[PDB]
Amino acid sequence: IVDLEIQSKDKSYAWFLTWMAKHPSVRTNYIQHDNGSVSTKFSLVPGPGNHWIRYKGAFILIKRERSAKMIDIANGSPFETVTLTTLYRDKHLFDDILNEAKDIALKTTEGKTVIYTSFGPEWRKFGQPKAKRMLPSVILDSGIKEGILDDVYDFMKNGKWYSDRGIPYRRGYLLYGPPGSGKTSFIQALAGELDYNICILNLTDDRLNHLMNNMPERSILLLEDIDAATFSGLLNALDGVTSSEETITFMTTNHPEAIMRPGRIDYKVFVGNATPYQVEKMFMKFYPGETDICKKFVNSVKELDITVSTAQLQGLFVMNKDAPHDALKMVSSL
Amino acid sequence: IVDLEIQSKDKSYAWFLTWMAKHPSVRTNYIQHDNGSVSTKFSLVPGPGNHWIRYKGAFILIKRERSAKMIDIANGSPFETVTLTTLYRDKHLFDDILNEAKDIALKTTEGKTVIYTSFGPEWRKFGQPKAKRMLPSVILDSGIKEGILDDVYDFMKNGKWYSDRGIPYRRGYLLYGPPGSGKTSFIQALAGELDYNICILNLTDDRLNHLMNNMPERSILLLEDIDAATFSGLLNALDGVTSSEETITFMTTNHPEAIMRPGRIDYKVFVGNATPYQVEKMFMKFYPGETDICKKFVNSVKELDITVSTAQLQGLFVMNKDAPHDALKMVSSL
Repeated sequence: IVDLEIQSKDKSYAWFLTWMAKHPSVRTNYIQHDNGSVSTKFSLVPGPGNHWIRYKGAFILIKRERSAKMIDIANGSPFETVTLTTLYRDKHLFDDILNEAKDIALKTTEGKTVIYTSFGPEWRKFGQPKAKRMLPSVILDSGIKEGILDDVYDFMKNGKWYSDRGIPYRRGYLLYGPPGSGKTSFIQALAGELDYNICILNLTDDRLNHLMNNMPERSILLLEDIDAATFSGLLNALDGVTSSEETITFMTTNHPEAIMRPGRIDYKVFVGNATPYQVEKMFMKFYPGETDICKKFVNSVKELDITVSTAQLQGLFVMNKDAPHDALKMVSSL
Repeated sequence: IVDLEIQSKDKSYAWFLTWMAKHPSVRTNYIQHDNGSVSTKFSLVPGPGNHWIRYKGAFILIKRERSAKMIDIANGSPFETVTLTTLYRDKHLFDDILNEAKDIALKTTEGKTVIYTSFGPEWRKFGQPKAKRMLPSVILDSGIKEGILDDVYDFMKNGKWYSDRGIPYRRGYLLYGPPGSGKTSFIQALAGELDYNICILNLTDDRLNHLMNNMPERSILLLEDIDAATFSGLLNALDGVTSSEETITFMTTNHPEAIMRPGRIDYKVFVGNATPYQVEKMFMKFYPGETDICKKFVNSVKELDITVSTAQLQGLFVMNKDAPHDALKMVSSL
């Protein structure tokens, strides 16, 4: 016989039980009332006893066991273990099977960009997981959406070039413009693209360096409102940021008035007020189709426009949802 | 044979023992004296030994077991387990049975809107469970009770519309009016309608954001007395409130004198002093029937009325309970 031990600590433990449940174990009853309110309750049923399965003509024997003495502290439950056991020659099938199961599990599970935050000189989770912001969803000027999504895509591929030269492998960015132009939305959409986690930090200088040094894995630092500052300490800690991998640090400011040297900020781009392209693309995002109205909106917004910003468009477009005709006369007056 | 393990940790453990007690286990003696005072005492009787039952001609065998070594910390008792065991072919009946039992349990158990509150930068329970406030019980102006119970009912159904556009899935409300108009009563009745929990918070700005971010599941935030304020920090934290689901934030003020932009407050309605419809509906709520007196009250309250409010009506209606004739002359003078 052969063995394959998957212990209850591994992340591929719940995945495998989910797979074997659906093979032709948690059981969760879930009642939705007349309201959207939900009454749901889950119960497990993985017997300390062995079962059988037939995957591709194998007759795999599976046991699941609990320890009568040991207690896990990660989940507060005794230590469990699933043991597959089959024909000896085809033990190598097990990995294949689990890989398939893992893939079918990972296809459904879509991530969510956790946001860490500062809690003194230590990063704590904050704001139980958000949802992916879906880069097509953010609409900014014509060329800026691609001028950055390819600089980063090169910076994620130039490890050898930066390593062999002996310079640190990091990069900064400076999104600057008027308040309400869609900077933060774009940063979150980009982090969702690379499924990293935004360790947000808004502006003490001595612990700022500790915060810079101690970032979780697969993160994208964000520095809000850099025009509010300790400056020498800021430059010192910003130059002394290191990692085993990329260290991206976006920076947003409402008015950016030495810092522009490489190693520090080196890609500066100006996201500003709305353009006749941005308004058209937002109008087509809200109202699929209906091309005729778009122009009838644009030539209307060509007049009485001073600080027309995309937050204003979002507000004046959500209040007249599923009704462009109301928007035609409402937004034109604001 | 088959098995079905329900362990003592699951919420469907007490439910099942309650069901099997009433099948044709806690035993609680309960003595009410001549006073309303109560002497009550409960004792359990679930033997570590197996029993039998006949549900629909099945002869189900049930064991209940205690662990001689392990101690649960949630209830301070050893770890218990109920094991049903019957004919092998009809193992699938067990789930059906438990579902029926759960439903018959949930029909009787009526919830109670727990109120969380602020304890520094962390939400603690407060005020051991209240009772449902029963929306018909709160009486406000003619159209305002439905103009909000349908906006929310749409906002609970527009997840895809708000998600696909890439905007956060939250919404604010601004109930404004004179003190004593019945705002808080309506908010509690509405939360009881959606069986959520009011994480009440009355007005420090840095921890307000932490409080906003960390809300329990299935909650409805409430911000009392917003006309008392850090303002820029208020707007900043209010725009940076996120969740995995809806984030409703009602706001009450006694005198509401930039905030009205969508994403922030977007549904404003004015609940004010008493109307000749409100007084009639309160009078009919207190005194079922007796239509003749209603008009004889209304034309009486048409005179000498300045700041007639529903709290005043509640006070002057409860002091003459089961006696409208006393109210006719008492309330008319206040």
